[PDB]
Amino acid sequence: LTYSQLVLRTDQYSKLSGDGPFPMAFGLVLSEEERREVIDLYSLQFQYPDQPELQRLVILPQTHSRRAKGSYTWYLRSLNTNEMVCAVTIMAHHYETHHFVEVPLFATGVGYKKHGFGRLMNAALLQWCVETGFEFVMISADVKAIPFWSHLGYKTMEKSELTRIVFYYEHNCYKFKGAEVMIRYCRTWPTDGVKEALARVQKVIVSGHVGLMD
Ligand SMILES: CC(=O)SCCNC(=O)CCNC(=O)[C@H](O)C(C)(C)COP(=O)(O)OP(=O)(O)OC[C@H]1O[C@@H](n2cnc3c(N)ncnc32)[C@H](O)[C@@H]1OP(=O)(O)O
Repeated sequence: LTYSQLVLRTDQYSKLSGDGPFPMAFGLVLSEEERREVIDLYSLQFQYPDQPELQRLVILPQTHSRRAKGSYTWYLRSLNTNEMVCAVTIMAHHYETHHFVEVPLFATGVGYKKHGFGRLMNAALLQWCVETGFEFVMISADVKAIPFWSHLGYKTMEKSELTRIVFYYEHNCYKFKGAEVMIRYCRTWPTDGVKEALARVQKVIVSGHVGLMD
C-alpha cells in the first residue's frame, strides 16, 4: 500500500552501436498503450514491485483541475525502434506549506544502460519540479539504490527536516523496506542541468520538448 520492498532482477550489447544520431522523444503516460509499455520496461528491471504492484503505481494522471498533483509517469522513447529507453514514476504532494515530489520507480531499459539516460531523466525531472511549484524531490532509497541517487546529488535528508513532515510521510509516501530518505532541494538545481546532461548522451538528439510535460 504505502510500504514496499525493492527486489532487483539480476551478455548485453548496446542498442546505440550505430553512428547516430538516434532521435528520441520524451512522453507523459496518457494512454493504456503507453502504460503497458512502461510497465514492461519496469518489469524487466524489478522483481518487486511485481506486475500487480507496477500496475498500481503506473497510472494515468488525475482527471482534475490547478497545480500539478498525484501520479505521473514519464518515459524517453527511441524513435528508430519505438522502444522505451527509460522511465520515471512520481507522486506529487501538497501538504500544508510543503510542496514536494517522491519517486517510487526509476529505471533504464535493456540495451540502453550506461549511456547517460539515467542522469538525463533525473535532470528532466528536477527541471520539471523547478518549473512547477515543487520545493524538493524525496527518494525512499533501498540500500541498493543509495549509491545511484547519491552519485546524482541526492543527500540523506536531515532528521530535523524529515520530522517536519514525518507524519504525512509515514501515512502517504511510498516507503521501501529498510530505506534511507534522500532529498534534493530544487533551489540547488542549475538552470543548465538538462542541457549538460543531454550533451553527455552521445549520438542522441531529442525532438519535441527537451524535458517533461504535463
Ligand atoms: C525504483 C527505484 O527508485 S530503485 C532506484 C534505481 N532503479 C533501479 O535500480 C532499477 C534498475 N537499475 C537501473 O535501471 C539502472 O541500473 C539505473 C537506473 C540505476 C542507472 O541507469 P544507467 O542507464 O546506468 O544510468 P546512466 O548511464 O545515466 O548513469 C548515470 C551516472 O550514474 C552512474 N551510476 C549508474 N548506476 C550507478 C549505481 N548503481 N551506483 C552508482 N553510480 C551509478 C553512472 O556511472 C553514471 O555516472 P557519470 O554520469 O558520472 O559518468
